[PDB]
Order: sequence, then structure tokens, then C-alpha cells
Amino acid sequence: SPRAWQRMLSGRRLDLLDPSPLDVEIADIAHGLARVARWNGQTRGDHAFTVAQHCLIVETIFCRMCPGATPDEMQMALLHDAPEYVIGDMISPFKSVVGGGYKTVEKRLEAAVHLRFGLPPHASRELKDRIKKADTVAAFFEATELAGFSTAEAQKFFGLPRGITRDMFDIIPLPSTEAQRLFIARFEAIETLRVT
Amino acid sequence: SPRAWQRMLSGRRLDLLDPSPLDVEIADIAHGLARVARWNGQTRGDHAFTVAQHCLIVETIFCRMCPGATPDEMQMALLHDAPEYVIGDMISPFKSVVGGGYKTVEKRLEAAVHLRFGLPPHASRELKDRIKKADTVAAFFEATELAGFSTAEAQKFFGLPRGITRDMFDIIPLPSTEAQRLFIARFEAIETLRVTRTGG
Repeated sequence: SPRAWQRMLSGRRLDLLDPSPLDVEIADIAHGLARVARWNGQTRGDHAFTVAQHCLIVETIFCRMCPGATPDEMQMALLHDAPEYVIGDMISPFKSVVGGGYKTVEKRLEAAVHLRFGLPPHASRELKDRIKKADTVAAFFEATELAGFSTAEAQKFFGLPRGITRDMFDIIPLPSTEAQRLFIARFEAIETLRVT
Repeated sequence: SPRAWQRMLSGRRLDLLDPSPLDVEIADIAHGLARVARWNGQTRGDHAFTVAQHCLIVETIFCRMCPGATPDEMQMALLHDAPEYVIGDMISPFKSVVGGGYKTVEKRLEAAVHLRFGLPPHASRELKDRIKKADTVAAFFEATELAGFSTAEAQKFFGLPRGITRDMFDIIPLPSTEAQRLFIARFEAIETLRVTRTGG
């Protein structure tokens, strides 16, 4: 039989094509994101550079680029790649190749994750733009520091960062256990700011 | 500008949509496969369960299921998931959602990898079937031991293995550096067998 859901280590499961927010838990997300690699694993270092670590850098960069950000926006930045815990990581060039299809699932997973945590199902276009810019800045530094791209390649593909420098975050690839711990800790810190 | 290639740590690059066999090198494959996770990282263990480790289990299971396998066939088993070093890992359920363009890329990458190593560009229909059966048995064991699936779930999705047992291979997730070392070692061992079988 074709598989319709992803079982989680915690016992929960999420329907792949019509995910329910009520099946989403941050422990499940953090576990997976701390083991899923960016850049197809083509990165310098004994440990893969994980999606969880990418999320941490993105949220950090987002806050530096957007000093007026609200806690809800910070959480949307941290959780932007959360759907990868069920759909996996695919490099951007293939996102333009996949069917519609895959993109529909990705959008549904975003809504499920957001709704779970009392966030708008989708970021506004303006907020999406801010988070995407932070993502692309992170990509520039990962591409050059970790994934073997020249500065010329990274500038072409990602653009030259505007006012963000590599000393504003930590890019050395973390082991899964540490990435997981740090991801949950930041999520919990932002949750605390949100009620406030 | 959109990106048309993947640069490797070794300096070479592979074109994503029209890969050349001559840009493929096993060191690049091993490095990446030893860091790409299966099961979307939803696995028990301090370390991700990597595609490289999956390949090693598949090739071992394949040999056990197919005692008459030739060295070329062993190598095609080990390398079946090699394209993931450029296309990444996607769970099987999303293959019916992803579209024909993706499948075409996969197949072109299989050819590039195979041609690099002097193998048929694609496995015969019959070899493909044998490798797939081995892959599915590996999936059964990974699903139950690592990825949180019950025996009933794994039986439903992958079938109950027949004559393959968990003691035949190593399922606990290995760190990237060790999965990489073991993957290269097995690739090289099979390469030696290929030279033996082909003769002068």
C-alpha cells in the first residue's frame, strides 16, 4: 500500500497531503530538522550543516535586518523551513522543476505548522519578502563558507549581502544533538516573547 | 540569476539538468551521501541515518537475495541512490506528486553516474527490479528500527522480508565520517571484483 503519512518518534503522525495542525509538535520538527542536511550534504566539516542550524541563522539575520520585528514574525522566520521535517530538503534550482503539486503540499504544511502555534496560516507578502531576504543572505554565507562556491558564484546566485557580516552568527556545522537543542531553545524564547 | 549547477568541495561541478559523466567522482558522491539523511531525519540515534549507510545496507541485502550477482550488478546496487548527492533525498510518497521533470533529471543523473564508472547507463528492467526489492527490505528494517513505524505499518508499506535478518547488516546510524569511509571502502572493493571478473 502507498504510504499516506509520516509517523513521528513521539507516536504522532502527520498526513502528507492534508496535514492537520493538531498533529504538529515542535519536538518532532526539531528532531527532524536537526538531521536533515542543507546543500545536499556537499559541505565542509565532519558534521552536516542542518536545516535546524539554517533556521537559527535565518531568524538571527532576520532580526538584525528588521530591528522592529515582532515576536510572531520572529517565530515565522524560525519556522519558515519547518515543512522540511515532512517534505525534506530540496535545493532551489529543483523547486522550479517539481510539479505543482509538490508546491501545494509545501503550502499546506506551512499553514498547518503556523496554525498549530497560533500564527497566521501564511506570512503576508511583505513579511515573506523579509524572511526570504534573510534566507538568501544566510545562503550566501553558507555557500561560500561551507558548500564550495566562490564569492562570484554566490553573488550571482544569492546577491551580495547588505549590512550583514559573518561575525553576527555561527556557521560552523553543529552536530544534530546540539542543533536540536539550540533550535528548541530559540523557539521557546520566542514563544515567551509572544505571550508578552 | 538562477543556479544551473552544483559546485563540489573538490572544485568540479555537475550541471543539474544536463549532467556529464566526466564531472562525476566518487569522492564527491561519498561526501554528500554521508551527510544526506533518510526519513526526513525522523530517526532514532544521535546521528542522522545517511543515504551512504542505506546504500551499504542495500548492497549487502542485494547480494544475499541474489547470490549469482555479478560485480557490475553489486556496484549498480551500491550506486542506485548516488544521484541523491545532487538531487537530494525525497521520501517515496512524494514521487507521485513531484512531476515528470524531476523523474527525467533522476534518470539523467543515473546515466551520468553509471557512464562515469563504465556501467550500463541504466540498469536492465530485471536488475532494477532486484535492486528495488533489496531497497524495500532495507526500508522495512530502517522504518521499524529507526523511523518509528510499527511492524504492521512497515509490513503494509514495504512487505515482510523473507530470509533477510537484522544481523546481516549495520542499522544504527553512523556518523558522517564513518559512513563516508565505509561507503568508499565498499565501492573500491567492488571495483576490484569488477577487474577480476572482466579479466585482462
